[PDB]
Amino acid sequence: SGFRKMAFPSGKVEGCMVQVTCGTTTLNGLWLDDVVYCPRHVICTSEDMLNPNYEDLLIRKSNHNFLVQAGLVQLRVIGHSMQNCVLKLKVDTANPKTPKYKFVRIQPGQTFSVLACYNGSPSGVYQCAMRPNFTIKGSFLNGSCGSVGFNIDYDCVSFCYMHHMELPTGVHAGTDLEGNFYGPFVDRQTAQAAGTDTTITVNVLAWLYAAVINGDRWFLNRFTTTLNDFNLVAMKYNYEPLTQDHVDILGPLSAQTGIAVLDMCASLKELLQNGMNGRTILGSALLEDEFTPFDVVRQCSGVTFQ
Amino acid sequence: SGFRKMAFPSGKVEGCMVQVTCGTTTLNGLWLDDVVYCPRHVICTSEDMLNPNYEDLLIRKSNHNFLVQAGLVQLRVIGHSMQNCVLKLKVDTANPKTPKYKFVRIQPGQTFSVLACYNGSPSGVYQCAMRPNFTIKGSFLNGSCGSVGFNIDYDCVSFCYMHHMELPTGVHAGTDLEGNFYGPFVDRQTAQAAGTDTTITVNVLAWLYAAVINGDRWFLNRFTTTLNDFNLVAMKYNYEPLTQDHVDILGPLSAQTGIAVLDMCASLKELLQNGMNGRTILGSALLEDEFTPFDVVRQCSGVTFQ
Ligand SMILES: [Cl-]
Ligand SMILES: [Cl-]
Repeated sequence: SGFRKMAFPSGKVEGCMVQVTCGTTTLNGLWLDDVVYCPRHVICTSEDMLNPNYEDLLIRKSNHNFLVQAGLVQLRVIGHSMQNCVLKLKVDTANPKTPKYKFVRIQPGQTFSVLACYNGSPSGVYQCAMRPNFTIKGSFLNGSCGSVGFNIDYDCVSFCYMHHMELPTGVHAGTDLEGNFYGPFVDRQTAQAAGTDTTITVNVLAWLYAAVINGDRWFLNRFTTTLNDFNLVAMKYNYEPLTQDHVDILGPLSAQTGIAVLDMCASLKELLQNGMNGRTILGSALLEDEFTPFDVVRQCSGVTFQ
Repeated sequence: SGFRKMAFPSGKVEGCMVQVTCGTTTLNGLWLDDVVYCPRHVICTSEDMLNPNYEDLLIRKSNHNFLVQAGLVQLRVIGHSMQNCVLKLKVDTANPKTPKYKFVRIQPGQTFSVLACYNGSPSGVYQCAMRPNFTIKGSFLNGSCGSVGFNIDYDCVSFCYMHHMELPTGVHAGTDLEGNFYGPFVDRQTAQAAGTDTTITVNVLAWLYAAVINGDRWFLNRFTTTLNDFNLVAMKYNYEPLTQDHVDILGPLSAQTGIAVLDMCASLKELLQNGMNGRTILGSALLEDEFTPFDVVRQCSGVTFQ
């Protein structure tokens, strides 16, 4: 019993974290096989970040200007290139702790675990979601750039995020491991504003299912609804529209609990219209939207990883 | 910026997790040096749990009845003993991944990270607190027994919890690594009820400090209070009494932000008396009490671990 915001075990990623220093800037890199991935703004000074020309700044950089430290051992850089907003530093030694891994670009509403690091050393692990506005609400201080987000399927790490920037509003933006930003953000100190942070409706429903599985059921009502009618309420509260694809994904949880997806939509409707009247659901006083339907199934069944 | 419920990196503990099977019961054990620690109810059947006599049930067990599997390799058991509510299984091979470690018994209100495991394999990591009633609000399914809670200071893992039981109310109870239960609970399927779950006042204040550090400041008011007057409000809302020791622990956060501890107590008072009027603090609609003052300092400064 019990349902918790739970990250993947981080050991497999911990073994990939290194420190990258260029000039006077130090951040984290990701060492997989004989390549080290890091944000390209490692080459920038604080003054460069206002209007950097990365191609021009890179011309002044040679292999030996990139200092790569794996804990206590120095790695030899034999090649470097820029791919979108990341640098790939080729080193002469394959990481002996490289796990099976893939690079994946996730969609808004998908969740992942972040290993926060400073100077190439792990600091902590927590769970995040890619928001509909393509930000994440993380915990990142100066020097955390290069920290990565990941998912694990049994024995394989799917890397999906690398941290790059913090918006003036306190939220965070980054790239996939090919160096492409999520959303419209750029690696410059510029007037960059996030759009509407809508709520991930399908994740809230999955979390309501998780609550029923664990004894929290006061919110179940006698009503049902339709997609179109529920979506009229969703729009009013800045909830993502619910699609038939979302309903299908919720099918397994609907099957286990015996509560049709649309009946649970009607319970969500009343929670949005009437509030929670000071009550709680799985220890929260608001509706949680950073659990996917796959997250709920995993935690409610005890799935493990190699 | 940003403040998140963050666990310690789990890699060092992942390397200590093994599977222990006795008869038809399988749970997790902790392999440190040449000893494997696991709950003593591994020797019990579901029928034994009603009224077990552990000394009598253990007489029928020999070294070869305890099957210990480290991932894929079988470990040879050369000795076993019972210490309070844990078994110590002596194996013929020291765990080569043993970190520096200590066994610590924590106090109510202290936090720690849990590595949930099934069949000796890590499933996920999340943060917990020892409640004032000596339970924890975890996420544990059948087979998770033997999962451990821990803290890390730089290079040293302090093991503080091993999971044993789930109360009928859905909360959880366990032992330190010497086999002594936290609180009055016992490893029997018995009418066991948790006492009042009071709120850890000092942790709520630390979390209010964390919020101010990150821009959430709407709750700061023009009032102050005294310990005795605040504690009259704390008692009414089932908050732990605040002591001068707690005030001293908050000193560093009071120094950094410039908000005297008692001024922040007056803000907490108004939040308890008037509620939050539908607002949020660090993304929560209730007052979080599972961050210690040391947790806040750590996350707000970027402390790392070897
Ligand atoms: Cl999640
Ligand atoms: Cl914490």
